[PDB]
Amino acid sequence: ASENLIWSGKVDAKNAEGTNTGVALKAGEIITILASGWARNGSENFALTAPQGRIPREGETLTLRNPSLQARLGNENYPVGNHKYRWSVPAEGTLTLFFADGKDQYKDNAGEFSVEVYREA
Amino acid sequence: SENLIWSGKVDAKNAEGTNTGVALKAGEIITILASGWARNGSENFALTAPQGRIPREGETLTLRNPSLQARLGNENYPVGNHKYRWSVPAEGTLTLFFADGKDQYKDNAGEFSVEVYRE
Ligand SMILES: [Ca+2]
Ligand SMILES: [Ca+2]
Repeated sequence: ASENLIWSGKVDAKNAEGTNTGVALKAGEIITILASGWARNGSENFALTAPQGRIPREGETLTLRNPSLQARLGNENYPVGNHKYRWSVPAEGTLTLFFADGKDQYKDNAGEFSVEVYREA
Repeated sequence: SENLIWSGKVDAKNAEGTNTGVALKAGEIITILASGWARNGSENFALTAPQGRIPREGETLTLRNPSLQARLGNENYPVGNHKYRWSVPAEGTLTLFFADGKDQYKDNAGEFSVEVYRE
């Protein structure tokens, strides 16, 4: 457990508002976000995601699509995915982490991501 | 990214893994980050991320065996999506590999993109 850990918690796939980490960031600080876990964005068997986004479907390429884990800071969204390494924070605000899904389509989701946030020098 | 010491692919069909050529000594601290989709079989079921295989129908959403692992000093270590600030436990060269059953790699597909950083 590295001593520069500043937050460790969960992001619920069903929560449109995301998790308020309570980490008050200032522009220019450098942080690292790391994530893992399985979340479903629907009831169908193919409706699975990791922090890095949804799984390839029938006949698709094994490539990454839009990340499912994102950060919200100052009313703007930033991709996170499995990891955002040495991110120079662009604005002052409190960090929120959220699962990306369509407006009013969150409540058939399932699962959670485990996310860690570290302060970097 | 200034401290990036290696970047490359880990092919899911390669039982020997990727020899990164990164020579490590005990005590050194590295960070390993990974992403991507790979198949460990022919079926729709048989999909993995660095954090291991996908849950199947009726299964809980738990993380299972990490598909991306590291070999160093004759021991294997889980990596998954990320191994942050790892204090290298033994001298040697870093190998990164996709975890599958012996003699079961031929029906795999895809690769993980991996970055390795010096801390
Ligand atoms: Ca949904
Ligand atoms: Ca296989």
